[PDB]
Amino acid sequence: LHKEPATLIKAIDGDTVKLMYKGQPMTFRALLVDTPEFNEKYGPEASAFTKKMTENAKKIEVEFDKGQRTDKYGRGLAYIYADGKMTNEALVRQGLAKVAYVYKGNNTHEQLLRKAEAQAKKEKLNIWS
Ligand SMILES: Cc1cn([C@H]2C[C@H](OP(=O)(O)O)[C@@H](COP(=O)(O)O)O2)c(=O)[nH]c1=O
Ligand SMILES: [Ca+2]
Repeated sequence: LHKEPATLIKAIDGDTVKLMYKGQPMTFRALLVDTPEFNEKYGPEASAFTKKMTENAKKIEVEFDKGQRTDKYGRGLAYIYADGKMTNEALVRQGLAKVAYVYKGNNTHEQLLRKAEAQAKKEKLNIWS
């Protein structure tokens, strides 16, 4: 896989961000994770985490997987990186997202994220208490 440039337009919630990609605005949905909705427990803490990560980054990048690039809602599906650090992994590592929506052909970083979830769970973090 490989990283392509994008700029933050707006952080939306824990697992969705509006980015400008190849010069067009697009909502991106973070592969392989599930943050709570904003109205759910740790929903607000998830939104804040992603909003800070992406807004503070000097450099946002998107990395598509080997399968479907847009979901049925026209959202882009990608691994999202902020100054080289994967948002999707960081959310799981802090127990602000569960590993979820693992579809075949779009699951390159599954076990890296599962490894992060296991640590979060061992540490009894946020979602895991
Ligand atoms: C993460 C992800 C979600 N989706 C669709 C499946 C879920 O369908 P349904 O909307 O029919 O429940 C929905 C969950 O997104 P949210 O978790 O953002 O709602 O998004 C994909 O199709 N591919 C994916 O990789
Ligand atoms: Ca969600």
